[PDB]
Amino acid sequence: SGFRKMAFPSGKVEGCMVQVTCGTTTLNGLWLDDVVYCPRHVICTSEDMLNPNYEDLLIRKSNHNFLVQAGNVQLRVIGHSMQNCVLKLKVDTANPKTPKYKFVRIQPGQTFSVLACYNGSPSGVYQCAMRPNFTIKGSFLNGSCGSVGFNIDYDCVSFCYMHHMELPTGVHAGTDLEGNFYGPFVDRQTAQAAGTDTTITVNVLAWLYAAVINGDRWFLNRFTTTLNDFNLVAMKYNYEPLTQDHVDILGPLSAQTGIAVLDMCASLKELLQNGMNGRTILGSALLEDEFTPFDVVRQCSGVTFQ
Amino acid sequence: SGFRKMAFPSGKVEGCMVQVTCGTTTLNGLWLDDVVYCPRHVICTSEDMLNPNYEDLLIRKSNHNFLVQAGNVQLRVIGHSMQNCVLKLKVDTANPKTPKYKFVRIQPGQTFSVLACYNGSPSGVYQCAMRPNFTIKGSFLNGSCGSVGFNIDYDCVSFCYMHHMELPTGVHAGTDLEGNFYGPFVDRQTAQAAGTDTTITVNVLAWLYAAVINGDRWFLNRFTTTLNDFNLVAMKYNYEPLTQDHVDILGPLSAQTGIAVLDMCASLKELLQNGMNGRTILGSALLEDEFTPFDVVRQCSGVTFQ
Ligand SMILES: *[C@@H](Cl)C(=O)N(c1cncc(Cl)c1)c1cccc(-c2cc(Cl)cc3cn(C)nc23)c1
Ligand SMILES: *[C@@H](Cl)C(=O)N(c1cncc(Cl)c1)c1cccc(-c2cc(Cl)cc3cn(C)nc23)c1
Repeated sequence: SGFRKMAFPSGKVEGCMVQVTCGTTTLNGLWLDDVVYCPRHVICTSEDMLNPNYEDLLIRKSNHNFLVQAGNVQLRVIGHSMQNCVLKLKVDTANPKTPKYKFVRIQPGQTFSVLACYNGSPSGVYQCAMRPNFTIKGSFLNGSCGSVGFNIDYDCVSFCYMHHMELPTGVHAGTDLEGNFYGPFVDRQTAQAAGTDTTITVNVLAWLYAAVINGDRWFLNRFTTTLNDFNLVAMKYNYEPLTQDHVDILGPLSAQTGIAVLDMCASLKELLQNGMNGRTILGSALLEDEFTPFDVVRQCSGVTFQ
Repeated sequence: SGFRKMAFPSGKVEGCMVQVTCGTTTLNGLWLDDVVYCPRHVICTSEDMLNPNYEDLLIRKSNHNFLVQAGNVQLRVIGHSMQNCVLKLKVDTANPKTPKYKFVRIQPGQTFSVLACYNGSPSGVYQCAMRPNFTIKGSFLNGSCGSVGFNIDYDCVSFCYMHHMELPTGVHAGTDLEGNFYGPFVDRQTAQAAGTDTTITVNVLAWLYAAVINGDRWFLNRFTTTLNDFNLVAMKYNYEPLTQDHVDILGPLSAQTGIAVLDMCASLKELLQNGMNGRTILGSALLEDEFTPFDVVRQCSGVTFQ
């Protein structure tokens, strides 16, 4: 037992991280087969980055303007192209460490692991969620752009995120691996800002089930509620609506604990109206919304990856 | 910016994990050079595990009683011996993926990453602290014994922990890699139990500095306090004492923020006496004590590992 914010083993991804330099800008790239993926703002300078035309900027570059270093071994760039907000740098060597992989785009409310990197060297790993407003609450310093987020499903790495920027509030924004931003953010200096977030309701319920599975039960009650009457309270407290699909997805956790989904909603209702009154759940004094029903089943049942 | 519970990249350790089977018991082992390290209770059965004599049990075993699987490749055991509570299984192949490494024993209050494993396959990675009572609050299911905890310093893996058991309260206990338990726990079925824990004071202060570095300042005040008068309050709330050495170690974080160490103690004093009153710090409504001063400098400054 126990319940922790768990990331996927990062090794398969560590073997893909490289350093990409163009002019005075150094950042991280992802090396799969014979292509290195990196944020296209690598080709911009400080004054470029104000209001740039990336097609103009890129036609002025050459293969030899991109230094790629894979460890202490230089990769030779033999072609380059832009796809949306990422650069694709064709190199003369296929990455011998290429895992089986897919490029997938996730939904707000879904989680993923982040391998933070600087100068192509992995620094740390942690677990994030895509917020309903398409930001993530990460940990990123200057030079971390190009770090990726991913999930692992048996032996296959599903890359979902490439880091691009930090917004004024300290939250982070980036793209999927086809270079399409998550949310209404651009790789130009504007006054862009996050926008109002909500709490991921289905995830809080999943975590409440994790808590029961791990022996925290003080928040349970004999009450129940209808889906509609719960949603009227959820809206009040800036929680997103709960759908029948969410109820179905919470099915297995319901059956394992014997607490009907709508009963746990009644428990959440009372937590929202009363607060926690000195007590904690799974070592938290807040309702945690960055674990999916999948994450809870995985951690509380023990699936591995190979 | 941002601040997350960050683990070290786990790849160097993933390449050392193997499966060890003896009789009907399967668990994880650590394969470095030509030795596989695993918990010695692998040789026990259910009724053995009540009150066992491990020297007796081990002299009755043979090399061929230990099946070691490194992925889908069987390793041949050519020798075995016991060191304290671990087994050392000499195999006929040196692990080609052996990193530079050290076996180190950590102090309560220090942190480390855990690579949870089942059947020799890595499952997830997360960050723990050694509690003052020599337990850790982990996430471990049946079959995870033999998973290890570690830190990385440039390119060298310092292994500090091998998982052995879960105590009745849901917390976890194990050994260093020489097989000496952390704390007063034994690998026999007794009624052993955790014992009273305290909060790691120097770590809370480190995390308060992390918060200031990341823009949370509402808890700051103009007050100050003496070391002795702070410690009188710390004891009341079950915090461990703060020493001049802790003050010296908080030096760099003090200088970076311009908040004298003793001033931040005055801030903590008031948080302890008043609570947080609806507010949060770094996304927590509790005072977090599982980040060291080292961890904060690392994350808020950006060191990598290669
Ligand atoms: C890589 Cl060069 C990099 O990591 N960052 C960065 C990312 N996350 C946090 C922090 Cl503090 C820095 C980075 C550095 C310089 C500029 C930018 C950047 C990126 C975009 Cl997409 C837009 C934009 C607009 N401005 C002024 N800077 C931007 C990111
Ligand atoms: C490996 Cl066999 C294993 O992972 N565990 C285990 C570890 N952590 C959590 C859980 Cl729920 C299980 C394990 C399985 C069976 C027995 C033991 C064990 C270990 C020790 Cl050191 C002592 C002891 C006493 N008893 C009754 N079981 C014990 C651990």
